[PDB]
Amino acid sequence: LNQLSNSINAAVAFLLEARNLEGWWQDFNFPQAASIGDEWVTAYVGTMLATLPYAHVHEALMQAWELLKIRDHRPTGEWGYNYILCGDADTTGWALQLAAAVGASDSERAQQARAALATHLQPNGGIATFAEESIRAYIKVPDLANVSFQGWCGAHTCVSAAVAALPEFRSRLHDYLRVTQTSQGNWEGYWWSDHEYTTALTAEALAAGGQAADQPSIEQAVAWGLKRLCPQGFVATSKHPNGSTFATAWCLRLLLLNTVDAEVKAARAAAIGWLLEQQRPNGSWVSSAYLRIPYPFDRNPNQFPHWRYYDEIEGDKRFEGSIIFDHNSIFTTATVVNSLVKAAPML
Repeated sequence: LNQLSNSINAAVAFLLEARNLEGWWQDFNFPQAASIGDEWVTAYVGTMLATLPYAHVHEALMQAWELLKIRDHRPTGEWGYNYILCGDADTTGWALQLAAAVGASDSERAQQARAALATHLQPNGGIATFAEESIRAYIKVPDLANVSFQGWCGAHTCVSAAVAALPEFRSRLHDYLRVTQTSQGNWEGYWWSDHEYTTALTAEALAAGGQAADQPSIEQAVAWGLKRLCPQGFVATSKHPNGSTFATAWCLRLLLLNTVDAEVKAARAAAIGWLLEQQRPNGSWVSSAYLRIPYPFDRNPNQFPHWRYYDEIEGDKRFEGSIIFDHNSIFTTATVVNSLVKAAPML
Protein backbone atom coordinates (compact mmCIF):
# COMPACT_ATOMS: atom_id res chain seq x y z
CA LEU A 1 0.00 0.00 0.00
CA ASN A 2 2.96 2.34 0.74
CA GLN A 3 4.17 1.81 -2.87
CA LEU A 4 0.66 2.55 -4.23
CA SER A 5 0.41 5.74 -2.16
CA ASN A 6 3.75 7.06 -3.45
CA SER A 7 2.77 6.15 -7.03
CA ILE A 8 -0.62 7.89 -6.76
CA ASN A 9 0.87 10.99 -5.07
CA ALA A 10 3.60 11.31 -7.73
CA ALA A 11 0.96 11.06 -10.51
CA VAL A 12 -1.25 13.69 -8.81
CA ALA A 13 1.79 16.02 -8.54
CA PHE A 14 2.58 15.50 -12.25
CA LEU A 15 -1.01 16.20 -13.32
CA LEU A 16 -1.43 19.35 -11.18
CA GLU A 17 1.94 20.78 -12.31
CA ALA A 18 1.23 19.84 -15.98
CA ARG A 19 -1.60 22.43 -16.21
CA ASN A 20 -0.93 25.69 -18.08
CA LEU A 21 -0.97 29.00 -16.15
CA GLU A 22 -4.74 29.56 -16.72
CA GLY A 23 -5.37 26.06 -15.26
CA TRP A 24 -6.27 23.99 -18.36
CA TRP A 25 -5.09 20.44 -18.91
CA GLN A 26 -4.03 20.25 -22.59
CA ASP A 27 -3.34 17.17 -24.73
CA PHE A 28 -3.52 15.72 -28.28
CA ASN A 29 -2.57 17.67 -31.40
CA PHE A 30 -3.79 18.08 -34.97
CA PRO A 31 -0.80 20.13 -36.26
CA GLN A 32 -1.82 23.07 -38.49
CA ALA A 33 -5.54 22.14 -38.23
CA ALA A 34 -7.58 21.67 -34.98
CA SER A 35 -4.36 22.06 -32.88
CA ILE A 36 -4.31 21.12 -29.14
CA GLY A 37 -7.32 19.90 -27.11
CA ASP A 38 -8.26 21.68 -23.86
CA GLU A 39 -12.03 21.57 -23.06
CA TRP A 40 -12.36 17.81 -23.71
CA VAL A 41 -9.06 16.93 -21.99
CA THR A 42 -9.77 19.11 -18.92
CA ALA A 43 -13.29 17.69 -18.52
CA TYR A 44 -11.94 14.12 -18.78
CA VAL A 45 -8.91 14.61 -16.48
CA GLY A 46 -11.06 16.51 -13.94
CA THR A 47 -13.51 13.61 -13.96
CA MET A 48 -10.68 11.04 -13.50
CA LEU A 49 -9.25 13.02 -10.55
CA ALA A 50 -12.66 13.31 -8.78
CA THR A 51 -11.95 9.91 -7.12
CA LEU A 52 -9.12 11.50 -5.04
CA PRO A 53 -10.07 12.55 -1.47
CA TYR A 54 -7.69 15.58 -1.50
CA ALA A 55 -8.76 19.19 -0.91
CA HIS A 56 -6.19 20.65 -3.34
CA VAL A 57 -7.40 18.26 -6.09
CA HIS A 58 -11.05 19.35 -5.54
CA GLU A 59 -9.84 22.99 -5.83
CA ALA A 60 -8.28 22.12 -9.22
CA LEU A 61 -11.59 20.53 -10.30
CA MET A 62 -13.53 23.67 -9.25
CA GLN A 63 -11.09 25.82 -11.29
CA ALA A 64 -11.53 23.43 -14.25
CA TRP A 65 -15.31 23.93 -14.03
CA GLU A 66 -14.85 27.75 -13.98
CA LEU A 67 -12.72 27.49 -17.15
CA LEU A 68 -15.42 25.40 -18.87
CA LYS A 69 -18.10 27.97 -17.87
CA ILE A 70 -15.97 30.69 -19.54
CA ARG A 71 -16.17 28.67 -22.80
CA ASP A 72 -19.77 29.79 -23.46
CA HIS A 73 -19.19 30.80 -27.11
CA ARG A 74 -21.39 28.07 -28.66
CA PRO A 75 -25.15 28.92 -28.82
CA THR A 76 -26.20 25.33 -27.89
CA GLY A 77 -24.18 25.46 -24.64
CA GLU A 78 -22.10 22.43 -25.69
CA TRP A 79 -18.36 21.91 -25.29
CA GLY A 80 -15.89 20.54 -27.88
CA TYR A 81 -12.29 19.39 -28.47
CA ASN A 82 -11.09 22.99 -28.04
CA TYR A 83 -12.28 26.59 -28.68
CA ILE A 84 -12.20 26.33 -32.49
CA LEU A 85 -14.06 23.00 -32.79
CA CYS A 86 -17.85 22.75 -32.84
CA GLY A 87 -19.73 21.16 -29.95
CA ASP A 88 -19.79 17.37 -29.54
CA ALA A 89 -21.65 14.90 -27.33
CA ASP A 90 -18.63 13.12 -25.80
CA THR A 91 -16.97 16.32 -24.55
CA THR A 92 -20.32 17.61 -23.26
CA GLY A 93 -20.81 14.31 -21.40
CA TRP A 94 -17.42 14.47 -19.66
CA ALA A 95 -18.04 18.15 -18.79
CA LEU A 96 -21.35 17.15 -17.13
CA GLN A 97 -19.55 14.40 -15.16
CA LEU A 98 -17.14 17.08 -13.91
CA ALA A 99 -20.14 19.33 -13.09
CA ALA A 100 -21.48 16.49 -10.91
CA ALA A 101 -18.16 16.26 -8.99
CA VAL A 102 -18.25 20.02 -8.13
CA GLY A 103 -22.02 20.07 -7.34
CA ALA A 104 -23.02 22.06 -10.45
CA SER A 105 -25.43 19.56 -12.11
CA ASP A 106 -28.38 21.95 -11.61
CA SER A 107 -26.45 25.07 -12.76
CA GLU A 108 -27.94 26.97 -15.71
CA ARG A 109 -25.05 25.97 -18.00
CA ALA A 110 -25.32 22.29 -16.99
CA GLN A 111 -29.08 22.32 -17.74
CA GLN A 112 -28.43 23.95 -21.14
CA ALA A 113 -25.65 21.44 -21.94
CA ARG A 114 -27.87 18.52 -20.83
CA ALA A 115 -30.68 19.66 -23.18
CA ALA A 116 -28.18 19.89 -26.08
CA LEU A 117 -26.76 16.44 -25.23
CA ALA A 118 -30.29 14.97 -25.36
CA THR A 119 -30.72 16.17 -28.99
CA HIS A 120 -27.85 13.86 -30.08
CA LEU A 121 -29.97 10.74 -29.26
CA GLN A 122 -30.68 8.77 -32.46
CA PRO A 123 -33.68 6.59 -33.52
CA ASN A 124 -31.69 3.42 -32.56
CA GLY A 125 -31.30 4.64 -28.93
CA GLY A 126 -27.56 5.50 -29.13
CA ILE A 127 -25.75 8.86 -28.92
CA ALA A 128 -24.13 10.51 -31.97
CA THR A 129 -20.93 12.57 -31.49
CA PHE A 130 -21.70 15.35 -34.00
CA ALA A 131 -24.78 16.99 -35.46
CA GLU A 132 -24.30 17.08 -39.25
CA GLU A 133 -25.07 20.80 -39.71
CA SER A 134 -22.55 21.66 -36.93
CA ILE A 135 -19.57 19.56 -38.12
CA ARG A 136 -20.20 20.50 -41.81
CA ALA A 137 -19.79 24.20 -40.94
CA TYR A 138 -16.54 23.56 -38.97
CA ILE A 139 -14.48 21.21 -41.24
CA LYS A 140 -12.61 22.16 -44.42
CA VAL A 141 -12.33 19.04 -46.60
CA PRO A 142 -12.39 18.89 -50.44
CA ASP A 143 -15.65 17.92 -52.20
CA LEU A 144 -17.88 18.35 -49.09
CA ALA A 145 -21.03 18.20 -51.30
CA ASN A 146 -20.24 14.56 -52.26
CA VAL A 147 -19.02 13.39 -48.80
CA SER A 148 -21.42 11.48 -46.54
CA PHE A 149 -21.20 12.02 -42.75
CA GLN A 150 -23.00 8.72 -41.98
CA GLY A 151 -20.00 7.63 -39.85
CA TRP A 152 -19.30 10.80 -37.81
CA CYS A 153 -23.02 11.58 -37.27
CA GLY A 154 -24.23 8.00 -36.59
CA ALA A 155 -24.68 6.56 -33.09
CA HIS A 156 -21.34 5.71 -31.40
CA THR A 157 -20.89 3.06 -28.70
CA CYS A 158 -17.81 4.66 -27.08
CA VAL A 159 -19.69 7.97 -26.63
CA SER A 160 -22.90 6.19 -25.51
CA ALA A 161 -20.92 4.26 -22.87
CA ALA A 162 -19.38 7.50 -21.51
CA VAL A 163 -22.68 9.43 -21.55
CA ALA A 164 -24.36 6.48 -19.75
CA ALA A 165 -22.22 7.33 -16.67
CA LEU A 166 -24.73 10.19 -16.18
CA PRO A 167 -27.73 8.61 -14.34
CA GLU A 168 -30.27 10.73 -16.29
CA PHE A 169 -29.10 9.24 -19.66
CA ARG A 170 -28.63 5.61 -18.47
CA SER A 171 -32.26 4.54 -19.07
CA ARG A 172 -32.38 6.06 -22.59
CA LEU A 173 -29.15 4.28 -23.59
CA HIS A 174 -29.77 0.90 -21.84
CA ASP A 175 -31.22 -1.13 -24.76
CA TYR A 176 -28.69 0.24 -27.29
CA LEU A 177 -25.79 -0.75 -25.00
CA ARG A 178 -27.34 -4.23 -24.53
CA VAL A 179 -27.77 -5.00 -28.27
CA THR A 180 -24.23 -3.81 -29.18
CA GLN A 181 -22.39 -6.33 -26.92
CA THR A 182 -20.42 -8.90 -28.97
CA SER A 183 -20.59 -12.69 -28.55
CA GLN A 184 -17.15 -12.52 -26.83
CA GLY A 185 -18.52 -10.25 -24.03
CA ASN A 186 -16.95 -6.95 -25.17
CA TRP A 187 -18.01 -3.75 -26.93
CA GLU A 188 -16.26 -2.02 -29.84
CA GLY A 189 -15.85 1.78 -29.96
CA TYR A 190 -15.78 4.28 -32.83
CA TRP A 191 -13.08 6.86 -32.01
CA TRP A 192 -10.81 4.56 -29.93
CA SER A 193 -8.40 1.78 -30.93
CA ASP A 194 -8.60 0.00 -27.55
CA HIS A 195 -11.88 -1.88 -26.92
CA GLU A 196 -11.11 -1.93 -23.14
CA TYR A 197 -12.27 1.74 -22.97
CA THR A 198 -15.82 1.19 -24.33
CA THR A 199 -16.14 -2.24 -22.65
CA ALA A 200 -15.23 -0.97 -19.16
CA LEU A 201 -17.49 2.12 -19.44
CA THR A 202 -20.49 0.10 -20.69
CA ALA A 203 -20.07 -2.58 -17.98
CA GLU A 204 -19.79 0.17 -15.34
CA ALA A 205 -23.01 1.85 -16.54
CA LEU A 206 -24.94 -1.46 -16.44
CA ALA A 207 -23.52 -2.21 -12.97
CA ALA A 208 -24.49 1.30 -11.75
CA GLY A 209 -28.04 0.69 -13.03
CA GLY A 210 -28.17 -2.37 -10.77
CA GLN A 211 -30.73 -4.38 -12.78
CA ALA A 212 -30.68 -8.14 -12.10
CA ALA A 213 -31.36 -8.66 -15.84
CA ASP A 214 -28.01 -7.04 -16.81
CA GLN A 215 -25.81 -9.17 -14.48
CA PRO A 216 -25.04 -11.89 -17.10
CA SER A 217 -23.87 -9.18 -19.55
CA ILE A 218 -21.60 -7.63 -16.89
CA GLU A 219 -20.07 -11.04 -16.01
CA GLN A 220 -19.39 -11.81 -19.72
CA ALA A 221 -17.53 -8.48 -19.96
CA VAL A 222 -15.46 -9.29 -16.84
CA ALA A 223 -14.61 -12.73 -18.33
CA TRP A 224 -13.41 -10.97 -21.51
CA GLY A 225 -11.27 -8.59 -19.40
CA LEU A 226 -9.63 -11.50 -17.55
CA LYS A 227 -8.77 -13.11 -20.93
CA ARG A 228 -7.32 -9.79 -22.18
CA LEU A 229 -4.97 -9.42 -19.19
CA CYS A 230 -1.72 -11.42 -19.52
CA PRO A 231 -0.31 -13.27 -16.44
CA GLN A 232 2.39 -10.54 -16.19
CA GLY A 233 -0.40 -7.98 -15.58
CA PHE A 234 -0.95 -6.08 -18.84
CA VAL A 235 -3.20 -5.84 -21.88
CA ALA A 236 -1.04 -6.52 -24.94
CA THR A 237 -1.80 -4.65 -28.17
CA SER A 238 -0.44 -4.67 -31.73
CA LYS A 239 1.29 -1.33 -31.02
CA HIS A 240 2.43 -2.26 -27.47
CA PRO A 241 3.03 -6.06 -27.46
CA ASN A 242 4.60 -5.77 -23.96
CA GLY A 243 1.62 -3.81 -22.54
CA SER A 244 -0.46 -0.67 -23.15
CA THR A 245 -0.82 1.43 -19.97
CA PHE A 246 -4.08 3.03 -21.22
CA ALA A 247 -5.72 -0.30 -22.15
CA THR A 248 -4.45 -1.90 -18.90
CA ALA A 249 -5.92 0.88 -16.73
CA TRP A 250 -9.36 0.52 -18.37
CA CYS A 251 -9.19 -3.28 -18.08
CA LEU A 252 -8.35 -2.88 -14.36
CA ARG A 253 -11.53 -0.78 -13.96
CA LEU A 254 -13.57 -3.49 -15.75
CA LEU A 255 -12.18 -6.16 -13.37
CA LEU A 256 -13.41 -4.18 -10.32
CA LEU A 257 -17.02 -5.11 -11.26
CA ASN A 258 -16.44 -8.63 -9.84
CA THR A 259 -15.48 -8.61 -6.13
CA VAL A 260 -15.83 -12.38 -5.33
CA ASP A 261 -13.75 -14.38 -7.87
CA ALA A 262 -10.24 -15.22 -6.58
CA GLU A 263 -8.59 -15.30 -10.05
CA VAL A 264 -10.06 -11.86 -10.93
CA LYS A 265 -8.64 -10.56 -7.61
CA ALA A 266 -5.22 -12.01 -8.55
CA ALA A 267 -5.45 -10.46 -12.04
CA ARG A 268 -6.10 -6.96 -10.61
CA ALA A 269 -3.11 -7.39 -8.24
CA ALA A 270 -0.91 -8.32 -11.23
CA ALA A 271 -2.16 -5.24 -13.14
CA ILE A 272 -1.45 -2.92 -10.17
CA GLY A 273 2.07 -4.37 -9.79
CA TRP A 274 2.85 -3.92 -13.49
CA LEU A 275 1.46 -0.36 -13.62
CA LEU A 276 3.64 0.56 -10.59
CA GLU A 277 6.75 -0.78 -12.40
CA GLN A 278 5.92 1.17 -15.60
CA GLN A 279 5.60 4.63 -13.96
CA ARG A 280 8.15 7.24 -15.12
CA PRO A 281 10.38 9.09 -12.57
CA ASN A 282 8.32 12.32 -12.96
CA GLY A 283 5.06 10.47 -12.01
CA SER A 284 3.54 10.04 -15.49
CA TRP A 285 2.96 6.92 -17.57
CA VAL A 286 3.98 6.56 -21.22
CA SER A 287 1.43 7.87 -23.74
CA SER A 288 -0.90 5.19 -25.12
CA ALA A 289 -4.33 6.88 -25.47
CA TYR A 290 -4.85 6.18 -29.17
CA LEU A 291 -7.61 8.27 -30.73
CA ARG A 292 -8.30 7.34 -34.35
CA ILE A 293 -9.88 9.57 -37.00
CA PRO A 294 -12.00 7.57 -39.46
CA TYR A 295 -13.24 8.98 -42.75
CA PRO A 296 -16.58 10.85 -42.20
CA PHE A 297 -18.51 8.19 -44.18
CA ASP A 298 -16.87 5.19 -42.42
CA ARG A 299 -19.59 3.41 -40.44
CA ASN A 300 -17.21 0.56 -39.49
CA PRO A 301 -13.78 1.87 -38.33
CA ASN A 302 -13.07 -1.55 -36.71
CA GLN A 303 -13.01 -2.97 -40.28
CA PHE A 304 -10.53 -0.35 -41.61
CA PRO A 305 -7.19 -2.19 -42.15
CA HIS A 306 -5.07 0.86 -43.15
CA TRP A 307 -4.57 2.64 -39.77
CA ARG A 308 -1.20 4.42 -39.44
CA TYR A 309 0.20 6.59 -36.64
CA TYR A 310 0.19 10.25 -37.74
CA ASP A 311 3.55 11.20 -36.16
CA GLU A 312 5.25 8.29 -38.02
CA ILE A 313 3.99 9.13 -41.56
CA GLU A 314 6.53 10.70 -43.96
CA GLY A 315 5.60 13.28 -46.62
CA ASP A 316 2.15 14.69 -47.39
CA LYS A 317 -0.44 13.32 -44.96
CA ARG A 318 -4.10 13.52 -43.93
CA PHE A 319 -5.72 12.93 -40.53
CA GLU A 320 -8.34 10.57 -42.02
CA GLY A 321 -7.32 6.94 -41.56
CA SER A 322 -4.66 7.99 -39.01
CA ILE A 323 -4.17 7.57 -35.26
CA ILE A 324 -3.07 10.36 -32.90
CA PHE A 325 -2.00 10.18 -29.24
CA ASP A 326 -1.76 12.15 -26.00
CA HIS A 327 1.69 13.72 -26.58
CA ASN A 328 1.85 15.30 -23.07
CA SER A 329 0.96 11.96 -21.36
CA ILE A 330 -1.75 13.77 -19.32
CA PHE A 331 -4.75 11.83 -20.70
CA THR A 332 -2.97 8.48 -20.09
CA THR A 333 -1.63 9.41 -16.62
CA ALA A 334 -5.08 10.59 -15.46
CA THR A 335 -6.58 7.25 -16.60
CA VAL A 336 -3.94 5.14 -14.81
CA VAL A 337 -4.02 6.99 -11.46
CA ASN A 338 -7.86 6.83 -11.39
CA SER A 339 -7.73 3.03 -11.92
CA LEU A 340 -5.10 2.60 -9.15
CA VAL A 341 -7.09 4.67 -6.60
CA LYS A 342 -10.29 2.72 -7.43
CA ALA A 343 -8.49 -0.66 -7.29
CA ALA A 344 -6.37 -0.18 -4.10
CA PRO A 345 -9.13 -1.06 -1.56
CA MET A 346 -9.85 -4.36 -3.40
CA LEU A 347 -6.27 -5.72 -2.98
